[PDB]
Amino acid sequence: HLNYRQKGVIDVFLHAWKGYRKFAWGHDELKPVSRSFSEWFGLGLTLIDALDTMWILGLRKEFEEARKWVSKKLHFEKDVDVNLFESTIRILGGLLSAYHLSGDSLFLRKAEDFGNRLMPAFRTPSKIPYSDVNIGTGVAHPPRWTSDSTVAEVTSIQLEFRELSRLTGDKKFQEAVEKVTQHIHGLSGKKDGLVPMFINTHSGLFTHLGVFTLGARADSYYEYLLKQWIQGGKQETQLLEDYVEAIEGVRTHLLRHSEPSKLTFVGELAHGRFSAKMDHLVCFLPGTLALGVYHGLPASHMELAQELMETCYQMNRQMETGLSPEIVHFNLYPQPGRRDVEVKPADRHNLLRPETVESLFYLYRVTGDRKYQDWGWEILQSFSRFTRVPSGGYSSINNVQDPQKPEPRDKMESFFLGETLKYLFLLFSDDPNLLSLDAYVFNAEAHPLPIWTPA
Ligand SMILES: CO[C@H]1O[C@H](CO)[C@@H](O)[C@H](O)[C@@H]1S[C@H]1O[C@H](CO)[C@@H](O)[C@H](O)[C@@H]1O
Ligand SMILES: [Ca+2]
Repeated sequence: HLNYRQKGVIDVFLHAWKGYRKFAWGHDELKPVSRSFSEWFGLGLTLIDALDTMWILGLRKEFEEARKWVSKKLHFEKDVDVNLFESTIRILGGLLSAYHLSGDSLFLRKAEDFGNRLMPAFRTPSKIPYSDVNIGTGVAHPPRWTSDSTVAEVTSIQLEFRELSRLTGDKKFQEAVEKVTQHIHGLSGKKDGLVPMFINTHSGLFTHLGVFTLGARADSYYEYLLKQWIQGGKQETQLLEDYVEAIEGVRTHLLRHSEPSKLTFVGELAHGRFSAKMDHLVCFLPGTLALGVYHGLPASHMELAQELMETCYQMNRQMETGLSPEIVHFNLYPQPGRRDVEVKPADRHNLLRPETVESLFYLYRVTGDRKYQDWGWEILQSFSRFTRVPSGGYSSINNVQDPQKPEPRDKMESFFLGETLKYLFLLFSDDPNLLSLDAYVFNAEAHPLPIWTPA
């Protein structure tokens, strides 16, 4: 039976989806304020990202309609450059999850076609993949000013390629992504398990040495060490070792406490200088920590998970709209009249990102503490109050500090339906058998993939 809060999530989903159907059907993203759409893949991104969410929420007539579009309209031969990481976590991941939940081999067929078109990205001197690959022409290349790739981008594609190999029996996917993981396992230039942001595709070595963040460009490296370890049946001890090492590195080098509330937060390090800057992206970490504890990581990880969950909650509730901005700054020393969570004017956007509600889901699953459900409901009510578009859809906003003029940006990112509402639906569920942590691991875009239950 669905409960009150899950029904609320479904209502939000269906209001979002009626905008997508009316104004953006088959297109990458809804622009709900202007009742139009944008493309970058041209591959129905929001539709693919929401397949498994529709299935999970019981939206079966919508799922059927979307499946028909996948069957007749999804084609990968266009002359278009795609980012390998975004392609992998959203489209390859979303198709694999749709396959597993529905049992419909259409989704696997499409996944295999797509994965084969991404493989030219790995054709580099070091076998660290280029950032971009053209799925129609087979040409892959780095960005225009550099032969570096982003460390998170090359280390956050493994679940999907590993699973694709398992399902298809074609080893090329697994072999390509596992080479990357094994290579990075042996690289110099880490700080107590912390990785730099960039890696050169010619030399295979890290660049931008001495600069450490758990936010953009590095965050999901850590997430995918743990998740690959779980996926593989907990038999790949190097992944676990590198994860355990990295968490101690976080404790040693990046953790500080805010003023006035003494909240634990994760900052950035540049040539030994600490910076109290924290991307909302870093709020993945409490959930990943708690996930690890469920799977046997040390209790110290749970203490840190609970502290960071409170901080991420405050990053939301200390804003006038109750929604976290893209980037916050904390004060290490007392500042008269200031809250814990400071926000630069440029950073005040909210893009409907999932990381807080993602981590609330894990913290509730592992602890059973219903306050985490309450916190997620609070955030959802804030989404409804300040980002809802009457004709359909929800929009990113430019000013989380102005409840009267939040200033919509006219875009519904695919991860609102792929991630934010999925995690909220699961957070509110009365059923631990629903996508059990014993049976699935979620990829970087909330697409559940089966755990390889071991020998
Ligand atoms: C710019 O930040 C994004 O890209 C870098 C890699 O260039 C990642 O390190 C970072 O996690 C995010 S991707 C992240 O963003 C969305 C949620 O905010 C969503 O696509 C998904 O969760 C993805 O992991
Ligand atoms: Ca993510």
